[PDB]
Amino acid sequence: EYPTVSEIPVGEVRLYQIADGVWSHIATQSFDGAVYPSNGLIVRDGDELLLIDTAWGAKNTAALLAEIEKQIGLPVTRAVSTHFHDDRVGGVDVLRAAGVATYASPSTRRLAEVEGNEIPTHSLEGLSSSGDAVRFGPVELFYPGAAHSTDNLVVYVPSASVLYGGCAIYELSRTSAGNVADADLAEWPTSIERIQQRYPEAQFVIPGHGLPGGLDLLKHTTNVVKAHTNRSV
Ligand SMILES: C[C@H](CS)C(=O)N1CCC[C@@H]1C(=O)O
Ligand SMILES: [Zn+2]
Ligand SMILES: [Zn+2]
Ligand SMILES: [Zn+2]
Repeated sequence: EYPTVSEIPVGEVRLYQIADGVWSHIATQSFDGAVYPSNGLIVRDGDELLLIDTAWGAKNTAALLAEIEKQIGLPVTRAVSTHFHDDRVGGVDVLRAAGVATYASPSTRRLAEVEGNEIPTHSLEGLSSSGDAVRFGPVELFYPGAAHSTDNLVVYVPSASVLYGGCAIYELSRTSAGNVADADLAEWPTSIERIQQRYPEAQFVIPGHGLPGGLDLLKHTTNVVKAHTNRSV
């Protein structure tokens, strides 16, 4: 029942209810002739919504806000981008123009600036050291260490036992490394273990791209990352 890339035309966004007060949002983008899905999260924050990640671009993110307005009907007041890439910050300007307070760690903001990407307005303190966690309303933000990127954050919704891994966690169907241009391959397995150690009770694990699963996604990602690490030249 989870929306797949073939079921979402580019420019459209689907919402998927994971648990009470927790949705993922699913959008698509074309890249090199293939179409990829991308996930973010929406978490009910009292009578407001906390958004995790843009929908990968300005058009998709406008569609995301319209879909939230139609389906949930609560204001998006804050958004957190979990790393500096365009599937996470692309659309920040759309969110900002709609009155959403946009947040990212100083690490993400610095890297987004270097990359020429959109830059969330607010800085999330307290996440600069591997293993750092901070509360952000109905979620915990966790910096597990460098993995898919040096700044990647994961997001845990304690009320729903939902772990949003972002692009540091691969879906099961991905059996070879994705975009690792900004990755810390040497640290990625250790960073994943930090996620496992902090959230062993997680019941739903949402990858940055593709189908949700359980904590099995963590060891799966480690296996794929290690296989890529050992690629023979
Ligand atoms: C824009 C995102 C950032 S994780 C990205 O690098 N991806 C995911 C796979 C396809 C696309 C790319 O390779 O550009
Ligand atoms: Zn990325
Ligand atoms: Zn990604
Ligand atoms: Zn696997």
